[PDB]
Amino acid sequence: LRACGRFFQKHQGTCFYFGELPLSLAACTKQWDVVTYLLENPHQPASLEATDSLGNTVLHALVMIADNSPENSALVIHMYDGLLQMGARLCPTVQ
Amino acid sequence: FDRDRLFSVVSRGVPEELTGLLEYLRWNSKYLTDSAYTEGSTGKTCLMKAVLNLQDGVNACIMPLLQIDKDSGNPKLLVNAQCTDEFYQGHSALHIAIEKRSLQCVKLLVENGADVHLRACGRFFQKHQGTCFYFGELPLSLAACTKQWDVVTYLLENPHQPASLEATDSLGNTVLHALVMIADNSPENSALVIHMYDGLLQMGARLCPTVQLEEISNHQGLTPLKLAAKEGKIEIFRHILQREFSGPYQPLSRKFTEWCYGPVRVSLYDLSSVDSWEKNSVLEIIAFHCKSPNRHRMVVLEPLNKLLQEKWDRLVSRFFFNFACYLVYMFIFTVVAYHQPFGESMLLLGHILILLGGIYLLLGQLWYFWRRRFMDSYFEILFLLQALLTVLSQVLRFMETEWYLPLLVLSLVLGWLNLLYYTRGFQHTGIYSVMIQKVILRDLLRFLLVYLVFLFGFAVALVSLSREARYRSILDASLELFKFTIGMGELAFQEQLRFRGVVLLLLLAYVLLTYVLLLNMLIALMSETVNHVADNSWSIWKLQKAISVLEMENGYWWCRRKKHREGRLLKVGTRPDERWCFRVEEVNWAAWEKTLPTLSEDPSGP
Amino acid sequence: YRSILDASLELFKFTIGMGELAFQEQLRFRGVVLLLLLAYVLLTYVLLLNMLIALMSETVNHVADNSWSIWKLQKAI
Amino acid sequence: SVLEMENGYWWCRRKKHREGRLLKVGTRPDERWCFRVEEVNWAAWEKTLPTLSEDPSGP
Ligand SMILES: COc1cc(/C=C/C(=O)N2CCC=CC2=O)cc(OC)c1OC
Repeated sequence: LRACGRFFQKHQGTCFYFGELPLSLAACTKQWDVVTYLLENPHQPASLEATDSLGNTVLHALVMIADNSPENSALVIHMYDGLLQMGARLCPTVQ
Repeated sequence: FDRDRLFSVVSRGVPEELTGLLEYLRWNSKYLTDSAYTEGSTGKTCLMKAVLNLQDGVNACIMPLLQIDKDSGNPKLLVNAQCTDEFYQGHSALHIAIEKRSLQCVKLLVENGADVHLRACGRFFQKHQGTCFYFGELPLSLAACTKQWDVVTYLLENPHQPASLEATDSLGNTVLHALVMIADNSPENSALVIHMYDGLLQMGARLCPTVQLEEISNHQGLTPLKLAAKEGKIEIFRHILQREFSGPYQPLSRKFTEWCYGPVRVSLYDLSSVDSWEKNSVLEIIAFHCKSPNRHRMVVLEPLNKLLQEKWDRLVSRFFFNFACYLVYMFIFTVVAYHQPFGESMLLLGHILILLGGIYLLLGQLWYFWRRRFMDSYFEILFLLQALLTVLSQVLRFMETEWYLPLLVLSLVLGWLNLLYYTRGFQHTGIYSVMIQKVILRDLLRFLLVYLVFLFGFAVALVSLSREARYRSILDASLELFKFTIGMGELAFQEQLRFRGVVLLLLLAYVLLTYVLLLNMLIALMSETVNHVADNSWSIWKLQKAISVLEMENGYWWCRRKKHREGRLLKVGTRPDERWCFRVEEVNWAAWEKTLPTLSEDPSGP
Repeated sequence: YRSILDASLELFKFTIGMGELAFQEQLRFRGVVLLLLLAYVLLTYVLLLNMLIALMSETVNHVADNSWSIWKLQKAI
Repeated sequence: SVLEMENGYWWCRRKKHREGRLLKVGTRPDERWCFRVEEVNWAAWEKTLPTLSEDPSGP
């Protein structure tokens, strides 16, 4: 479900861009339990190669939120490596 | 019995040694609070002498002394007796019981009807320089300014005496004012003052829940926040400005949260007694009333930096319009000063224009100094003096004086200096200007005094040696000397002078002394450059831009613009509590734990 | 000093070190012109001092790894 | 500079005025000349000390 509102688009002031998707919102808020559940649940697949209106996947949207802060960088690196390892086993064919 | 033996036995603490004291007081019918039992110098009684000499918190002879006073029929109670010397006036035994940090004797003393609202108004207790300790002239204020919190919680909540939180002393200071007054910017003093401030605020939330203790004004007329800003105490002022409380103390907080959404968070700071819409604001008190040297750090804090930046972004068009008006005035001034005796008509119109502009600037600076009756009035006195010189020059022109042309071009030159005032609009030149003034002003003025003294000394020596042939006046000799500084000085071996080697040695010694003088000023400015912190200069630039913002809001002397209020009326809770809250957005990537109440469920833009 | 060109040239010659200031007797306003030249010499001296310690303050607050990185960026372009 | 100004000039030699005051510091009584220094300390609420005088007084 695409959250395409003005609060969610990337611009200056009163915005929070995360990738307009529930998996991207779960990755850009450091959950990894909602992430591992949305990725692996019998009801809904919540694939890793979904894009939003800017064409950004969840890896793009983790790059987009990345500040060069000490804690933001650790968050982004953790979620980047975790989703890479999980895409190695959910959709092992695609890069 | 006598007072000397009583002081001895009450210092020892033995209660058995005062056995016939009640009998002597009955047979003599003399009360214990007379001049025959108080010391002649300071007027302290035997009870004060007892409570001075405490043995691990308790004195054995302090209860019978109160007992045999009740048996003595004293109209004025012994415990309420205070000192009479002007140095120590108003000091009672309750103040000594609090100062010695003993809750046991405090309880034992308030059970016998110790009046807890006893003003210690002596010279030792008033605020001045040297041998003083100001705490607020009250026992609750003394218990708060000495970090007890047990005497405080007992005096506030005991059945005998209420010891209310809204009591004032002779300066009108409550206990919150008196905690602001004692606040140093030390690391431990600030923690002490912040702890007692928050503790007494929370306790006044439940003892007198109706009144707001932050709104009480002293005899000078300041709330404790304005007294924190006026006295230049940075850390307690910062802690009051951004105060967050979680629980039932939420209506006592000043910093609320409106909504959170992941890392994005909007906070709300109430602009009560801060925003410049009211008369005695905190911004105006930091700018035009505070004289402490850290007043430039007070405009840097979190709810104030964003507020002054928003005001500046709204007023920058008016700032540059004032700059453009002054620049156009200086262009017509320099054109009028160039063309000096369609042509004569335009020249008379230009004279009329610069006279009207001088009158305009003169009235503006006069209104400025009428309202505000260095570095704050540094350019204001310059603008005033330049407008004064311009109107005096046009008056002397109308008087057909020959000396009108020196006063005109001086008013021209000074005008082109006053344009430097408009460097504070841009960050780099403004910060650099502030840094330049602080680094170079004192050093350059002292160097100039040295150079002038040495110049005229060597000029008199050069005239005296060059008078007798084998530099005529001090003016021409000092000019020939000063030409060594600009790099056009001429030194040569003269043969028509009798004293010619010593004049050559005098010129060489002056060249060497001027070189060491320039070296002295160079490495003095270099040493000031190395020992320089750029955050200090950035803060002083923010203070300059804040004073510019505060003066642009008033409007001109002809039209006074109505001050548009900042923030929006928001329901922060149920006291409903409707405050004007300035909104500050922030992003925090380390705050995933969310233990907070938020005023609004759904995020919204400004 | 007749035109603004020649007067500004005589003024600017104080910067290069060949400026000539002298007490003139053929000028009515001669003391105030001497005071104007002296005030200009002082103002130019404070201006050069201002630029000197501004560059000195920028030199002290300077990190050479930043300059090395920008040089690597220039060489990379 | 302070030490040389106290001697006075070569023509008149001023008598050196003593600093401090004769105070009883204890029983050795022990009477010394003690220069008085005031201070404020906001971290010393623990009071394990003997004091020479009970009541505060200005200089
Ligand atoms: C009073 O302190 C001084 C400041 C300055 C700064 C000049 C400047 O940066 N300007 C002016 C022209 C407009 C922008 C701009 O960039 C220069 C001074 O030297 C005469 C000052 O006096 C010490």
